[PDB]
Amino acid sequence: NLPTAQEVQGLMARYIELVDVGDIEAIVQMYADDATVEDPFGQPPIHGREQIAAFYRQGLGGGKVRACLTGPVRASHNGCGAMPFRVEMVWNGQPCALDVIDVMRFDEHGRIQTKQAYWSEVNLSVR
Amino acid sequence: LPTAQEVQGLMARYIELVDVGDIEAIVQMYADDATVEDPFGQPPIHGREQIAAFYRQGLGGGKVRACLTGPVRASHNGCGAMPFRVEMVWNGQPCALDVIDVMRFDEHGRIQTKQAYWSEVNLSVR
Ligand SMILES: C[C@]12CCc3c(ccc4cc(O)ccc34)[C@@H]1CCC2=O
Ligand SMILES: C[C@]12CCc3c(ccc4cc(O)ccc34)[C@@H]1CCC2=O
Repeated sequence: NLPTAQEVQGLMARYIELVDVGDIEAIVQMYADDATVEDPFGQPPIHGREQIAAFYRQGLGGGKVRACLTGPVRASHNGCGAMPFRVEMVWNGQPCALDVIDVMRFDEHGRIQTKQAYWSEVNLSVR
Repeated sequence: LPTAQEVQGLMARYIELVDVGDIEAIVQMYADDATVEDPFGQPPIHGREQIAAFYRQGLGGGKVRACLTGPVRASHNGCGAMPFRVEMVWNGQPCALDVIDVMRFDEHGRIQTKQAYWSEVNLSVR
């Protein structure tokens, strides 16, 4: 069914846990088959599980990425939510952190129909 | 179109105005045809008087407080998203509400759309 607000919080928290462990195929299964991803928001959307899988493989497949919520998931009553988090990876061969906000809309099957990831280089820190 | 750094400044200024409760200054931040969806999932509000009435009803008691809970996330196409918390008293129960605002600005630096993500799951009693 279309996720309630509590169900949205649970799904978006699970998504972060899958990012953190690097489980590309489980992430892709969270998306609807024809989902759209804009990441970073402002760039051309990518469409569909094949393209989304390739995107997450390029992003997470090389060198350790960690991710964690930095505050609660904010959920709506129409199957949408937004969440703040941080990702830690390597940049310039050194540890770096990136602050992100993800906005997601879910479909009536509980799958991610759209994701917009808000971030730019103003959100990238080091040291 | 505001740069990502300008977006950070503007969205943080918006929170500052909400926290002091200056309705007129908040409304002046919006573009002529702006839309407000707050909470996201509700029908959009159009119109300067309508946006002013909305902030009057929300903040008109002077006691609402608001602070960023993390940095503004800003794009290169004049949009941004920010996490914050609002504190207020609801029929005698002191409460706090976690919110994320997503904003799109125009080429004059004014808010064209605001979408406020929150619901009752984000409400707490302090
Ligand atoms: C891909 C990324 C790691 C993961 C990640 C980045 C940016 C936005 C994201 C949004 C997500 O919903 C999940 C993961 C990321 C990073 C940007 C650079 C980088 O290394
Ligand atoms: C209106 C409100 C106070 C302020 C506020 C609420 C919800 C979303 C907001 C979004 C904003 O960008 C600025 C202020 C609010 C509150 C919900 C209940 C309440 O008292």
